[PDB]
Amino acid sequence: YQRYPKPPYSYLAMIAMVIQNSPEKKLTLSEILKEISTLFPFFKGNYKGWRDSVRHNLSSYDCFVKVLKDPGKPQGKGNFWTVEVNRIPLELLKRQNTAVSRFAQDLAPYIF
DNA sequence: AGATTGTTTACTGAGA
DNA sequence: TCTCAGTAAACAATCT
Repeated sequence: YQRYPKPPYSYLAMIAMVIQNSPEKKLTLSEILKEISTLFPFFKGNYKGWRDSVRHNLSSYDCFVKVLKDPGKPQGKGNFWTVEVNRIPLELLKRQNTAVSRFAQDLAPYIF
C-alpha cells in the first residue's frame, strides 16, 4: 500500500464529472476510465490501479446508478453508469487538502 | 484461456 | 482517536 500523487479530487467527484459532461449523461466503465485519464493526464501514465479504485467507487456510492445495457440479461456486463447528483455528499466535490494540492476549487458547477 | 466487469472484503494512512 | 477516501485484491459471472 501507498498513496499516489493523484489530482486533488475524489474519485467520486471525477467520475461524477465525466458522467455529467457526457452527451446522454451516462457512460460505460470503459468510457469513464478513458475520460478521466483525458481530463487528468496523471492517469494516462504507468500506474493502473486507479482503474480498480474507480470501478470500486461505482459500486460503493448510491449516487452511482447502473442502468443495464440490456433490460433482459440483468447479469450482463458493459452497462451504462449514471450519477444521481442529489445523492452526492457535497464535500466530496471540493478540492482536497492533501500533499498534491499544497479546473477549480469546487466541482459543483460541472455536475449540477 | 485469459480479460473485463460488478461486487465485495480488508486494510491504510492522512486529516479532522 | 476516529473516520473514511484511497488502494489492493478475491471472487463470480460474463465477454472476447
